[PDB]
Amino acid sequence: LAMTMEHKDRPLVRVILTNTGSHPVKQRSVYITALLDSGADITIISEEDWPTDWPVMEAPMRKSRDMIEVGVINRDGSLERPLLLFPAVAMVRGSILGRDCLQGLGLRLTNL
Amino acid sequence: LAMTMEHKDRPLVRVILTNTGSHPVKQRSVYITALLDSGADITIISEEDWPTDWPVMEPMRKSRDMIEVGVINRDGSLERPLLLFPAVAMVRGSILGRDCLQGLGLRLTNL
Repeated sequence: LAMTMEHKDRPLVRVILTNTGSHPVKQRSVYITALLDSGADITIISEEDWPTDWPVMEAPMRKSRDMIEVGVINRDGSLERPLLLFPAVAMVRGSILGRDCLQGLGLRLTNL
Repeated sequence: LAMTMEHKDRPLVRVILTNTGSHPVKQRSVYITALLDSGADITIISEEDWPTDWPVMEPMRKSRDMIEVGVINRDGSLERPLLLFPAVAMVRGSILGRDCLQGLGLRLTNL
């Protein structure tokens, strides 16, 4: 993953979310768009992007009850190694990959 | 600038702000600390960091004077200054948005 910071365009990526829990659900995997956000401590899936039957627990933010597998997809369709998280769920303008995820991908902010 | 993304550390930098207007001010340049926020479209200075005689125009407000922004690295080296009209708001920490990020030529990368 390598994305140039641009004022006018948000650093958006496509992500594959996979519910890995035992609880039965309509769709095990979904595709979403999420912002690479260096200012967020943790990852948050918007209420709009979160599957209705995917259970949440009172962490305003709720937290995924189940462990989610997160697959970041590069602009050319190449895949980063997946991460296992328990994302937050909230009413935010869009899904956000926080520093828990940025760290897991081994990202750095640089001009070198 | 090179900063590893870590869950436990907020990517904070020291910044020098300089008011470039005509009118007198008590302090023309101040030191603050701010967060590098790729999720922020615009740079925002907390009201707590913003000098009181530095005018704003009409929740956020925009600086009336053009402000020079110089990021200072941990080791004290200076990055190239940028000219902007930052927003001022009731946040609890100043934020450097992508307006500054792009000016700095930054990239998010594992390569």
